[PDB]
Amino acid sequence: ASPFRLASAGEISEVQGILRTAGLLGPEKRIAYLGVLDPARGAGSEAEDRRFRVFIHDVSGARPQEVTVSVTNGTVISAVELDTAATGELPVLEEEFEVVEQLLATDERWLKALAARNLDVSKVRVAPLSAGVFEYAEERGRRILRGLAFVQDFPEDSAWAHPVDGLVAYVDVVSKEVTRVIDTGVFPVPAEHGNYTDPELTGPLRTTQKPISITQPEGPSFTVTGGNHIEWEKWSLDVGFDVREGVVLHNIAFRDGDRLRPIINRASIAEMVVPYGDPSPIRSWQNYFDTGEYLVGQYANSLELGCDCLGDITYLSPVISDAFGNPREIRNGICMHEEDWGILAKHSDLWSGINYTRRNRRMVISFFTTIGNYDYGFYWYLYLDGTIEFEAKATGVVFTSAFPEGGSDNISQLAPGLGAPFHQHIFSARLDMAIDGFTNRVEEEDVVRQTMGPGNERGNAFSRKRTVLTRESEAVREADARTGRTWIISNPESKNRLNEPVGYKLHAHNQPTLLADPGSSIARRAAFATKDLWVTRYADDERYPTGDFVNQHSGGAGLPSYIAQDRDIDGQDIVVWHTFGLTHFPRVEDWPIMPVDTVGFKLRPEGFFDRSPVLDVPAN
Amino acid sequence: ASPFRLASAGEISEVQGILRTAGLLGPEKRIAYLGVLDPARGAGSEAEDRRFRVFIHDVSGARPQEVTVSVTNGTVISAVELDTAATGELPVLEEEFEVVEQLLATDERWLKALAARNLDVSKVRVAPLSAGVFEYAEERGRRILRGLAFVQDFPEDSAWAHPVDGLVAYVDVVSKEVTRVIDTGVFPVPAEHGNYTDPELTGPLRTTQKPISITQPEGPSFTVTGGNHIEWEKWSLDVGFDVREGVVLHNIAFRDGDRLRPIINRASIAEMVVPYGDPSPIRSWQNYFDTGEYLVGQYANSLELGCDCLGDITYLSPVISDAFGNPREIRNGICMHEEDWGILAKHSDLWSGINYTRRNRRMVISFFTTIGNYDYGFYWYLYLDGTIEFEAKATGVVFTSAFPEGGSDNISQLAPGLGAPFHQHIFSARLDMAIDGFTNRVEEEDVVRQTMGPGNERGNAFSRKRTVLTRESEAVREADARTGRTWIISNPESKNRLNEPVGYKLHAHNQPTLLADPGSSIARRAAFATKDLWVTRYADDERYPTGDFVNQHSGGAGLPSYIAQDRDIDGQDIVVWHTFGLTHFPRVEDWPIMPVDTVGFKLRPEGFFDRSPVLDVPAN
Ligand SMILES: [Cu+2]
Ligand SMILES: [Cu+2]
Ligand SMILES: [Cu+2]
Ligand SMILES: [Cu+2]
Ligand code: NA
Ligand code: NA
Repeated sequence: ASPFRLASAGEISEVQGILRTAGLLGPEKRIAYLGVLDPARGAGSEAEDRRFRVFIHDVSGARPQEVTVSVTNGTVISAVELDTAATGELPVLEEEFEVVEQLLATDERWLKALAARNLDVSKVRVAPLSAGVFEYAEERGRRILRGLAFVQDFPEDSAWAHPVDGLVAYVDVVSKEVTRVIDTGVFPVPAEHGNYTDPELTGPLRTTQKPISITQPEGPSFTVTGGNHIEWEKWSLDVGFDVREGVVLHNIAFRDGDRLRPIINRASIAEMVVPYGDPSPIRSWQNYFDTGEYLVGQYANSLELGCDCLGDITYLSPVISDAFGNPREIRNGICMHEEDWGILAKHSDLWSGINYTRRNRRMVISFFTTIGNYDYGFYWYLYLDGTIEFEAKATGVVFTSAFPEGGSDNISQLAPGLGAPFHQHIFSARLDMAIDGFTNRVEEEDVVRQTMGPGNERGNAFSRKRTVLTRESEAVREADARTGRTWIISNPESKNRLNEPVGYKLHAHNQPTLLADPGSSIARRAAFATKDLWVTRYADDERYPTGDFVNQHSGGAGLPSYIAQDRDIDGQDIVVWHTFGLTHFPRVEDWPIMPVDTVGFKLRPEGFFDRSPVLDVPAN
Repeated sequence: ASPFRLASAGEISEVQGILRTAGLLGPEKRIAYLGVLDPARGAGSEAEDRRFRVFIHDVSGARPQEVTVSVTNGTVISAVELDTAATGELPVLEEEFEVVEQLLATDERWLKALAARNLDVSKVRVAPLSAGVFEYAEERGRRILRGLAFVQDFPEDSAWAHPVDGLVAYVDVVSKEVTRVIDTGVFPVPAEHGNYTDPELTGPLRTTQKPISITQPEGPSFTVTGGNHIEWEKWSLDVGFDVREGVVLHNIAFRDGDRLRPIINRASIAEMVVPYGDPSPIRSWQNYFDTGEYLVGQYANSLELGCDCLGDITYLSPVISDAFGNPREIRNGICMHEEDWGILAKHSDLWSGINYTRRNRRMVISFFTTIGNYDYGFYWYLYLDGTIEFEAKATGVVFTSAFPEGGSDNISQLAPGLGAPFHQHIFSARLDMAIDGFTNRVEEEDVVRQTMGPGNERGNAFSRKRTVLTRESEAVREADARTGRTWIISNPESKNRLNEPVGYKLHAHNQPTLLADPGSSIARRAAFATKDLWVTRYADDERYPTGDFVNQHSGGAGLPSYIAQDRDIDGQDIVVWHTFGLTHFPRVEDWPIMPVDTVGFKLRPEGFFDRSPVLDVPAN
């Protein structure tokens, strides 16, 4: 009966039924997005209304619709026709991805280009990629994908080893027309295979790894109730899943004595962008918004036990809609387990004679998704001591190109003739804060050095300063690692026993933000990625840092539009949006399949508790 | 028969015997430091000479000696009298620490101060702390400790809860005289206890934690031979232990095909400093050099199974000298185990139909030490993919003071009346590099942004630049997180299959460096801590960034003196010294015993291998 429960197969089929009955889901209609809406603010003793938001595409070229349905009540709440040239195209449909290669296979310009390179069309795979917004006026209001070619020598060959550089095509996936084929000239197609399961390349597999067995003989220490409500070591939360954002955490709270104390109302990765830094016209348009354009939840992997998730694992199998409104289960799509995390606290005291050691643990909630060549793991961790952490794990096969004769300032060499364009992977975590409730504020805290002199005659003193971010115009912040800059979210009306506002401190990794020129298309479409931290006043329609419709959508929506409202954020219902990312200059070690690399952030309690919250953890 | 084997009990008793026979270890002599010297460069087919370095203190006040002994040959190689006012005092002796409280207990000034505060002398513990170098001319050439008082209410009470502020004393631990007692006025002694094993404070212990069992049914995948030579998953190394540095790694190499490829010749934490940022004269002198002054290896804990180290653990029990030259074992002082480290690499490929997942693992070598109220864990990790990482874990009980009425810019409040002075914990990792051998160089690599314009018309291009550090004068570097700055150690004479020099990239955490005024005593004594990275030309006598004798030693030695030589480091035998640390503004959650906090660094292969080195890792 929780309003935060996962969508059921039945709810999705019911949305389908309601849309059908309403005349909104005839044979030419396709569901491009469907997700449950969160309950509105307040929603106390008010009866539940489970509502779903739906983006409906039309394959005949009619205008799409945004629709809200009450599945509880069997009604359409609202339905509005979208002008996609203005507000953006709907997310890419899985069915549209296949279209590109099929259409290109009988296009005379494409065939001419392949023949110039002596490539069999039957062996040429096309990566169908999001198009963005550049100088092509005819694309405005049209659903376009751009295709890059890769040769697959046999069915089990890794095509990524064989990029076909100097060639790109653009395709209208509704009218099913090839709008453009650009051939800037032949490059050698790299010849070495990248088949990481071929014994020829791996050599004999190691026989040196002895097993590691992780078990829980009495089961896990967390409980799951209502399908997705987790209780573990004082923590309480609900594990949601949305087709766009993937795993979303709701109602993160900590039971301190008798009181369930809220910390974060909603945590998600609300966008992720992968901008490429190769100025070649073959790839200079390439920017994946995996969340906004592709929908990362849609491509979540089914995770195998003893392989993707090790230990005593509890799975959730979230349900999503297919293109026709039928429910589809992602079996074992979400892993939940606890794991040991080394020493929590330790002191061997001479004077008392007491030696004390306690172990730490963390609760892990994760999923993994595959977007073409890339595979991303999203991990949320809750620790015994009140720390909350996110970590992204980036792996997959690197996106390749030719390596130019005489080198490149924007591409690295992986193998003979094989290049990897430089790129970033940049995430936006949207943290709808609720530190002891909704009345919150943000301070930027920097270390403050002090000069030797009166009051500091030994020149040893150092301090810090906190600056309250009072209004949204003042709340777009950059990192400063050199000064130890962090941001504290506190509740000015909730004081700890020492009469200080309770708080949590966000610790960033201080990785580089978006590197593109500030006047580029990508700097405008991914404006959030240009700054490390933004704070907005909560609003129900401000969900993504890039707005609702990212595909082929220019700037005009998202975070820059939200903060222009210049709203009060000093002791109000606020949302923190943290940008963090990896800057990747691919190395030879990343080829032919890349070892995981990571990036993330954490929040640690900062005068939230009246003393350590783990004094009651038992020995051994 | 390895020259890198741990010191045996027999070797230490033999050093004692040789010193005795030579007339260097009579009844007034004490061993303040004893350690094996590493073999000299070359030392190929030359027969081994196990040599030990010894600092010998004299309790009658005669000059100390530095002595080198050949235990293989039964000889004294050299013995020189030290002028400690010039070159520094010897490390603090464990026996000298007790002296402070005992002497103060019958000192009239101390007793007057305690009586003014109504404190029973029998209940007053004195933290005996290193003295440093300040304005007290009479301390020059003398062994001084400074004592700060803490009340212990009963034998099992945590005295740290009850600091006696406004009082400090200075003691000559050789002549056994109290040189000074400073009383700046009474402060309330905080009254709440900090007894983290008292049921009154912990409340009922949790019954919610179910067991986690980590086992290896066939044993571990690493082998130990010659006492301390480790082979694990292509890695090869020797695990040393020194009383000053603690765990030291030697001959870190990776077996790539048929060739054992060196990476790091010697890795250690060569210093650690804990400077305090409270300008009160009671503490403005407080700076622990735990490595240099106290000797962290000496205080290494005995680590209990299932408690300090979980899983299938292999222990080393290193042997050190006591003050008289007798061997003393630290039982179970070093933990060695492998552990699972999540996903190593993963890709689910549409086109090939191949879904591939592999697990990562790391080899862990650790120890834990206790220095008064603080407890530090030192962890080295080796990963399957060639990554090397260090992590320090800081825990213990925070060093306390009174919390001033009306607050403080330099102290935080933990409990009623109880303060915690701001401080840092700053480490120096000395990495004697050997990337494919000893001919190495360092480049600083920054990300390079590019302007939209000709050659970059979409404004998407980004790049990077590398600057070779050619001479020591150019090799004192600061972090720049905003530009993604890293440092690459490469071998200009060893190229991978793509004709690029093999390398390893150091990734720092970019935490703040030493905050003290640059004209302070601590900025001079801990000059290394003011910059993130230094590169020197290898020399056998350049072991510590603070020199051989840190106790009560001014600037004049260490890294600033080493680089003045302005030696060639462009394709030479070089040493990287990385400064990294935590800046601590204690929070209420740190009280009464602090949850672990961490800091570290890692090095990842950068064109070292000809492709991923983990293609031969087996499934599941
Ligand atoms: Cu092939
Ligand atoms: Cu990448
Ligand atoms: Cu007490
Ligand atoms: Cu600290
Ligand atoms: Na909020
Ligand atoms: Na070296």
